[PDB]
Amino acid sequence: MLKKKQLTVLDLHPGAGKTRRVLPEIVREAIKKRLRTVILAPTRVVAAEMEEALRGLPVRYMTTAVNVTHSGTEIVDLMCHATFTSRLLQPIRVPNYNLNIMDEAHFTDPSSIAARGYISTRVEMGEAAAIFMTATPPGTRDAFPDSNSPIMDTEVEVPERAWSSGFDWVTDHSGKTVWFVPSVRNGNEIAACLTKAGKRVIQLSRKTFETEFQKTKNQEWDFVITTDISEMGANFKADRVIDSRRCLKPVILDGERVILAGPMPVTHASAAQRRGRIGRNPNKPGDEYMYGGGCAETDEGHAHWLEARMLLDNIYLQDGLIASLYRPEADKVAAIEGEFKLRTEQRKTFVELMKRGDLPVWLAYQVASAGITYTDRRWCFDGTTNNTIMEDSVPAEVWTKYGEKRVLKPRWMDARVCSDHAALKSFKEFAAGKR
Ligand SMILES: Cc1cccc(O)c1NC(=O)c1ccncc1F
Repeated sequence: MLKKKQLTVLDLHPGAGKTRRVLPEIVREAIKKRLRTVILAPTRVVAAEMEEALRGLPVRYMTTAVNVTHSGTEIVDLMCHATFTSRLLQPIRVPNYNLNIMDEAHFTDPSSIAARGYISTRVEMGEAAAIFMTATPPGTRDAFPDSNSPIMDTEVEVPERAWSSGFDWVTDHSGKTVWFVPSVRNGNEIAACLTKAGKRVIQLSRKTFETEFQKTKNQEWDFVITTDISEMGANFKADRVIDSRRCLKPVILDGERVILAGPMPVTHASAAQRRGRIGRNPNKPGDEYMYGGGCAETDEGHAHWLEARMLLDNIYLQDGLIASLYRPEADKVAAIEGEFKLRTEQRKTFVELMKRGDLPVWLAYQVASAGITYTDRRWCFDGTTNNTIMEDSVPAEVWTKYGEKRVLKPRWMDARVCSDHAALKSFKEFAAGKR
């Protein structure tokens, strides 16, 4: 498993012990063989759970998720998937790891897809070994995998809006429920409906994840309302999962704008991960999984795979060679390897727009490829009238860095910069020259 040119997919069922049992065994064997090793966690929450499983072993934590005492002689590094991809893109030296271990290797965020591409290409080249740990590898068609204890699976209509009647089963429950919603906005309406009925609700999303997830451990709750981010190793002490079976899909229209299409069906892998939150305790059988729709391969044509290609085109591998996507997910995008390769100065702008600007990959690429410099925000105001960003059904307005009030109307429109209140507030700060 640890030999050069080998890529292993450890596909044990959810809760089988990949992180708490198998990962430390692998790390001990890698240290015995003096293999320079990287361990990739999807989120800071998973990184903290990994430190608990690896405690005592000499691991260098390159994350603020944990607070440990290092010796300086560690040959095993632990960081998030995004940090690995960010460091590859930046003019920072990244060691050429002998062993590459990716936990929750099903993560479909662009930086995770790019990390799999870079790693698998190095393995194909005969330069490294890799282990991708996931219950749902790319291409899985089983939404109902094995579990530690039996699960009651029920197809039922699940609310996507506030309700006044017809869903008594939702509130008549006395346990703890994890409910997967298609978006932050949809979660706000369901959470408000449950709060008015006397329930204690915690909401989770990408931006608020580490902070709000702590509340699931620090206080008593009845419902957790979450987006797809909780498919990546987030663990709960719950007895039911309510799953809309829906997600939003970023889609590039006419190569010129990004829209959030849907809500549409989740993939079989996402459905199995959502369901996999329960049935984890062998002593507590009969955890419930209520699902409100079917599965479909909605990852085909999804912007994240095109965005992973933009990132891989700008990562040095060897001379002019460019890393390919991991083979089981390489057909999700019709992109040409190297088509997004930028020249030195535009590449630096592209990286800064993502790292400091916090812009989506696609949008960062349009601005950098147009030859615009990082601090030049004229593009946020000179787009076509149909690119006007709306706030409360009226054009959103910002004071520019020049002191002038202007309508927010970006030259390139990406729906992710204004999908919720928090996102639009961050984009207005960017358009104003505040970061
Ligand atoms: C070693 C390293 C290299 C580069 C970036 C990093 O973020 C770290 N980690 C720490 O400084 C660190 C984190 C957590 N606990 C102790 C620690 F020293």
